[PDB]
Amino acid sequence: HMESADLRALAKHLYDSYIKSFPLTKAKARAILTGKTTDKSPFVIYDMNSLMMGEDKEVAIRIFQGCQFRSVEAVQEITEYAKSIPGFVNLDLNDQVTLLKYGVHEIIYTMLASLMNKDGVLISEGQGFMTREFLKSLRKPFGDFMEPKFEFAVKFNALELDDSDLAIFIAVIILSGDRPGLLNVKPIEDIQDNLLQALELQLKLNHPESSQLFAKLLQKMTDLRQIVTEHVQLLQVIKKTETDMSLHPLLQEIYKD
Amino acid sequence: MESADLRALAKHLYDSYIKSFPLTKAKARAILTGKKSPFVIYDMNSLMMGEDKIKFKHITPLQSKEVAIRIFQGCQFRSVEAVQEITEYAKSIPGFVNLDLNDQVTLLKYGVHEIIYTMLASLMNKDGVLISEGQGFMTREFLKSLRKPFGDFMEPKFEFAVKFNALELDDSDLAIFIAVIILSGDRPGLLNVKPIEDIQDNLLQALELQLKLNHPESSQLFAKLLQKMTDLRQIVTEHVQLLQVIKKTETDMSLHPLLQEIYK
Ligand SMILES: O=C(O)c1ccc(-c2nn(C(=O)c3ccccc3Cl)c3ccc(Cl)cc23)c(OCc2ccccc2)c1
Ligand SMILES: O=C(O)c1ccc(-c2nn(C(=O)c3ccccc3Cl)c3ccc(Cl)cc23)c(OCc2ccccc2)c1
Repeated sequence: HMESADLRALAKHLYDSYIKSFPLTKAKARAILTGKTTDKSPFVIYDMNSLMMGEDKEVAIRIFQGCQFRSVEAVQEITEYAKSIPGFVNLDLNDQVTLLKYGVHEIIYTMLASLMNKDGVLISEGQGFMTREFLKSLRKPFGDFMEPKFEFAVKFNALELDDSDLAIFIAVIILSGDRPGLLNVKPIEDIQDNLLQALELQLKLNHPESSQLFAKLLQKMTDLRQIVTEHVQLLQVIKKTETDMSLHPLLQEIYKD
Repeated sequence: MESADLRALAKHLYDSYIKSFPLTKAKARAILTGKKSPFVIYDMNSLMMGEDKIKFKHITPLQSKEVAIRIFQGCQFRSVEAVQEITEYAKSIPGFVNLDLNDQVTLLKYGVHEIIYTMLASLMNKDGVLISEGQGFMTREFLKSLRKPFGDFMEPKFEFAVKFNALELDDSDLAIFIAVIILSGDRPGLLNVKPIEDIQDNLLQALELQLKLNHPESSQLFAKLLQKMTDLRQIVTEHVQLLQVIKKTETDMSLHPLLQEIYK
C-alpha cells in the first residue's frame, strides 16, 4: 500500500520520464492529426505515386521493412523508459530481460494507437501520414498485417487517454508478474501494485466523469495480448514465405519462444 | 450508484448464484480439503468400478469403447449441461432480460466458454477435479496421462485453475465476476452495446466494493482479477485450436447423430 501524495509523486515521476524517453508524444501526434496548423502538416501517402514522391525493392516489403526499423527504435525507447520505473533496475537481471521480452510488443501497439486515427497512421516522427486504405490494400499477407492494428487503435483511442495516463499504464504492462519464466514474481507484483494504485488515482483525478475507466483500461490489456499473438503468427508465415527478408537481431531474439 | 445499492446488487447475485449452480465453491473446498468421501478415479480399473458403482452420467459407455475418448466426450457433455445453468443465472442479472433478444443470445454464446473455465476452477486443486456434483474425484495425473492429444487437452485446465485459485475468491466474489464476464460489450455482432456496458459498469462497481470489503488486506485484487480475463480469453482461444486438431485426426469419435446435435 501507498499514501496518496506518494501516488501523485509516482505519476509525475513516470510522466516526466515518458516525456524524456519518447520523442513523438500523443499530444504532439494529435496536434498534427487535427491540423488547423500550417507548420506541422504531414505529407500524405495514399498510393504508389505519392509514396514515390513522399520519399523526397517491392513496395509491400519496403513498407514492412520500414515498420520493423521503427519498431526496433521503439524497443530502444521503451527499454530506456523501463529503467526509469522505480524498482525495475533492482530486479534480477534475467527477470528484467523477461519483462522486456514479453512487454515491449504490447507497449508498441499501445503507443502506436497514439499515432493513428480511423484513416491512417503518422510516420517519420510525424512528418508523414500513410492511409489505412493503402496499407490495407498491400499484396499477399502484408495488407491483412496492417489492418488489425487500426481496429485496436480506434477502440483504444475511444478511451481518450493522454500521455500522463499512458505513462503509468505502460509501466503496469512491463511490471507483469505472470510473464513466462520469471524467477522472483513477488518483487514484480509489489511494484505493479504500486503502479496500479498510481494508475487508479491518476484516472480518477484526470477523468472524474469517466466512470470505471480504470477497469475498462485494464480490459484493454486483453485486446493487446490477442494482437501480439496474431502478430507472431503472421511473422512466422512471412518467414516461411519471404526467405530473402531479414529481421533485426533485437527483434529476432524477442520472438524466440 | 450508492454503496448500499452495490451491496444489494452483490447480495442479489450471490443468492441467485447459489440457486443456479449445484456445487458451490464453498462446498467443493470442503470436499477437496477433507472437512461423505468422494469416489476417487485414479486409473483404468477405478474408472470401471466407479461407473459400475456410482454410475456417473457423462462417462457411461452409451459409441466409442476407448477410455481416453469417453473421458473427453464426458467433459463436453458436462460443459453443455453447465451452459444451461449459466443461462438461467444470466436471467437473474438486473437488466439482462431487457436486452435485445439477439443480444442476449450473443452474450451467452461468446461468454459461456470463459465462465465454464472460471467455475471449473472452483472444482479443482493441483491434484484433481470433482465430478458429478462432488461425488467423484478424478485425479490430475490420470487425466494428464491419457494418450495422444487427450492427455494434453486436460492439463492446461489445471494449470489455469491453479493460478486462478491463488486469488482465493469466494462464491460471493465469483457471482459478481461471472456477471461481469457475461455483460461484455465487445462480443462480435452485438446490436445495442450501450445498455450492456451500462450494466457491466454497475457490476464492476459492485465487484470492486465487494472485493474491498471481503478482502481488505488483498491490495489491488480488483485489478488482478481483471487481469485474469486475459488468461481466460487466451485459453479459450487455445481450446478452439485443440478441438480442431482432434476433429481432423480422430475418427473413432462418432456418436449417435442426435447426440452430436445436442453436444455440438
Ligand atoms: O512510431 C512508432 O512508434 C511505430 C511503432 C510501430 C510501428 C509498426 N510496427 N509494425 C510492425 O509490423 C511491427 C510491430 C512490432 C514489432 C515488429 C514489427 Cl515488424 C506495424 C505494422 C503496421 C503499422 Cl500501421 C504500423 C506498424 C510503426 O509503424 C510506422 C510505419 C508505418 C508504415 C511505414 C513505415 C512506418 C510506428
Ligand atoms: O462441473 C462443472 O462445472 C464442470 C465444468 C467444466 C468441465 C470441463 N469442461 N472441459 C472442457 O473441455 C470445456 C469445454 C467447453 C468449455 C470449457 C471447457 Cl473447460 C473440461 C476439460 C477438462 C476437465 Cl478436467 C474438465 C472439463 C467439467 O468437467 C468435469 C469432468 C471431468 C472429467 C471427465 C468428465 C467430466 C466440469
